[PDB]
Amino acid sequence: RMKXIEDKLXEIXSKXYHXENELARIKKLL
Amino acid sequence: RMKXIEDKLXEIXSKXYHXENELARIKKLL
Amino acid sequence: RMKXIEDKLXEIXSKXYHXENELARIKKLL
Amino acid sequence: RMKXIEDKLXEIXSKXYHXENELARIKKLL
Amino acid sequence: RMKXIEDKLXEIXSKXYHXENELARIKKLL
Amino acid sequence: RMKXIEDKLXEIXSKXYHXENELARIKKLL
Amino acid sequence: RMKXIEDKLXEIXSKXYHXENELARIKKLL
Amino acid sequence: RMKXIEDKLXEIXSKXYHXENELARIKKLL
Repeated sequence: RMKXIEDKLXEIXSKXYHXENELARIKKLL
Repeated sequence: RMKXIEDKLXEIXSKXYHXENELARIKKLL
Repeated sequence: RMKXIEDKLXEIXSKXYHXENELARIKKLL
Repeated sequence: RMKXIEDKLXEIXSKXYHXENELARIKKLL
Repeated sequence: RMKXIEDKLXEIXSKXYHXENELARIKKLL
Repeated sequence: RMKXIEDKLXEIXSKXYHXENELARIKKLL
Repeated sequence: RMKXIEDKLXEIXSKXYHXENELARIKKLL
Repeated sequence: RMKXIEDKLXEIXSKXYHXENELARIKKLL
């Protein structure tokens, strides 16, 4: 319950890595 | 409570799909 | 506790609106 | 448990700052 | 950025008028 | 944006034909 | 990217001076 | 996108050589 939430919020804090690095793909095209 | 949180964190893990695919719209313009 | 989490996950599901509309700012420059 | 979730949802509401300001990097290149 | 590029490409499409008319100067010396 | 830039760069690569052929006007007056 | 494009569009707006002055070469041979 | 724009701006900076040398054709007819 709480732990398998905290280990989703694991996944989001990966998505907010791939936000950053796949923005930084775009910024470094521009 | 916990379940209807986990099935929001469903929605975010959709938003972090549409992050990716609607970045990949931009990258593939550039 | 749970409710004042669910009404943050309110805020994120606003941030994932302003993700979309402030991407769609960029796409519609390009 | 709940508090150390709420202080992750701290981190996301930082990532959704750096979403905004590192989009606004791109928009202000364009 | 993009708008103040496309409005240089304004200036070039003036240079490619003044190309033309200041050749049409020479052609009408000849 | 990008497409309606690249399709100006269409127009310039016409101006750089009409550069050429309306010089080849002068060269064949001479 | 965009800056090192706009500073090519620098070079072209030099070529469209040296267009002009090296025509004004010919016009003043004629 | 950006790369296949900058490598048109390649082609124009060839047209602005062949501007030059095929004027330097005329100047050396005169």
